[PDB]
Amino acid sequence: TTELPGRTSAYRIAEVRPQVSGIILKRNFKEGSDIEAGVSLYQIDPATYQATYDSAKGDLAKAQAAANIAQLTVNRYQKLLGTQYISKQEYDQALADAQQANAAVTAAKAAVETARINLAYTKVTSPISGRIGKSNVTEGALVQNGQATALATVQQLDPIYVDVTQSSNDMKAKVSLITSDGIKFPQDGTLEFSDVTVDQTTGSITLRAIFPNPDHTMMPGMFVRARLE
Amino acid sequence: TTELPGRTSAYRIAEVRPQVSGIILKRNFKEGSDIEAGVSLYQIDPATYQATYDSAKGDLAKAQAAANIAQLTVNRYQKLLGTQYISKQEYDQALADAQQANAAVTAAKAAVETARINLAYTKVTSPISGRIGKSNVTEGALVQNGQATALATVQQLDPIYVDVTQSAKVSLITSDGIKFPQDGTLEFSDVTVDQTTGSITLRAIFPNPDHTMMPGMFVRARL
Repeated sequence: TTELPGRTSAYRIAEVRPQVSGIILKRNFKEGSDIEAGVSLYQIDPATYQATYDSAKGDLAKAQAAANIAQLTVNRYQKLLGTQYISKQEYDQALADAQQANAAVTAAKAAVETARINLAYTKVTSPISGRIGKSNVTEGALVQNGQATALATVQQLDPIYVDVTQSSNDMKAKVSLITSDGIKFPQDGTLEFSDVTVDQTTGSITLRAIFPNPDHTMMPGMFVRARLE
Repeated sequence: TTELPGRTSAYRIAEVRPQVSGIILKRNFKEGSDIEAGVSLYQIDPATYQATYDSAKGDLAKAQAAANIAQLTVNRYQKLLGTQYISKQEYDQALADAQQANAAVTAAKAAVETARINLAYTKVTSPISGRIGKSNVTEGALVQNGQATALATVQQLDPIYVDVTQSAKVSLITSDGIKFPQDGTLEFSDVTVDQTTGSITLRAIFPNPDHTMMPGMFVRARL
């Protein structure tokens, strides 16, 4: 039974950004809709990346063949050491070829994994579940890894925050809202943590309430009346 | 049941971009016309891209044939393994050579794919169906994979959004005062809250079968 001015704000915010460059093949969400973490939001055309993957896998296959063939000649030569039929320089040379082929195998495995992860990142996702806004990018757009502007922003809409203020002069714990000049939000909130924010110049106490928002009806950035029991 | 002003925006927009560099051989659309997704909008000169592909496929066949020879050798070794003492060495050699011939195949298939994928891109298309605007590029222009400016922009019209500003069946009044023949729907689902201001925004949706409605035109919605 004491009401204060309040602002709603998001519990979690994440920007949707590409980790790989290319062309946006498709947008998978409606703007302003509820989204789940890890779901494909945009598909970057994966054709060229799929290829780099198939290529790198083919360099691996050649390299493993080359390594296997050289490994077999090391074994042949090893069992002929000490006999009329081979020399230590010959074996040492076969050893060198093997090592050389093995290094190639090494580097090729690296190339495959690199190109595998680029392929996977062609489906662009959000780290959190929430309400996605407008898309800042049209379909068929050129996106670059590391570009300034985010493609979209998602805001976690369930547990919602409400920042509340009282003056120095003003001075289990229920909080509730009058949504917009009358009607009351049918959810009850509590204070999030045993902590405050105090203003330096003017003596002031800002509190934070946390409300469940399962019907996804509260939005952040809303001016709201808040009362505390 | 009164009035709340709105403006129409496109349901979908797509930029048309080349994913392969070369010369624009032909433009296949008239500017301002209605287009279908996946139809060739521009043809980039495919000559070199074709040559690579045909060439790559030639390699694959050769590689494939060599694998046939190596596989046949391994089969013989296998079949004689139930009857004769065969050197593990002569056998691991046959296997090792089959592995090698197969790897050349795996390599050659990817060269076909790489070439196939570029060739496909000589036909430039839009991912969505819609109204195409002016072309940003003339015929015979040099286009580059990854260039900044898009070749053209296409806007989906047939279902159109109407956005309205605030402080279920929905119907329209066009700029002239006449009413729109098919009416739309408003969802409490989709919203937007302009925090830079604290303003509300609802998105309405209307069929536009006759393409008469255009994006960016000032509208008068009813409820």
